[PDB]
Amino acid sequence: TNTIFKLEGVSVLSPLRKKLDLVFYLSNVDGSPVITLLKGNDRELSIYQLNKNIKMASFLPVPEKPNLIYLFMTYTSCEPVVMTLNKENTLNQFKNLGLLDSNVTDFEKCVEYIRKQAILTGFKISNPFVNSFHLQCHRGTKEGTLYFLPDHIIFGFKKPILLFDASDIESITYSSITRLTFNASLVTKDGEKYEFSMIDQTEYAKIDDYVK
Repeated sequence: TNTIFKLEGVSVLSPLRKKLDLVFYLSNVDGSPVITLLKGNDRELSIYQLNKNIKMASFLPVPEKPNLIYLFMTYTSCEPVVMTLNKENTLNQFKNLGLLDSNVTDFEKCVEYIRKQAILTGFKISNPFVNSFHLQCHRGTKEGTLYFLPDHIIFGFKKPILLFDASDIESITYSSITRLTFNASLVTKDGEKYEFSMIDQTEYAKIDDYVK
């Protein structure tokens, strides 16, 4: 058929918080890649011409929840997307759609499949954690996750979600050194300042090396 694959009951956090069905198909008009989140039979979100409107996309680990994984993507025109995939469910479905062998146990297989289908349609989804790392910190009062990717830093996923180009970092300065943690402040080349607090001190080495 027209659809390449379909995951049901993916949990979306952004740009809305709601359990939906993800469909990845090619337009019947010009055979272009398309991603749509629908609630049953209603289009809650669509991103057309994915091979053109996708700024970046990748799978990101969910902290302390190995059976879950994030799909994060930023786009241009709609009609950042963040949704958790259940690894087990996604495995059972991909098998039940003949997309993977019934013997396959590893979830990396599901990821590998999706990565390929993405490329065949003309865009790329990353898998940085297959050097990348992530940690917990606070922004003001709200806890969150810093993901250090090869070319990007992400802060997710309470609104607002922050996405830095590693190339766009001017400075980092450390303060508030307690017996367990420290604070760090990213200054972009544009002069914007962002401060992250309550960073475990074991993370200093990886962070400072990343920025240097």
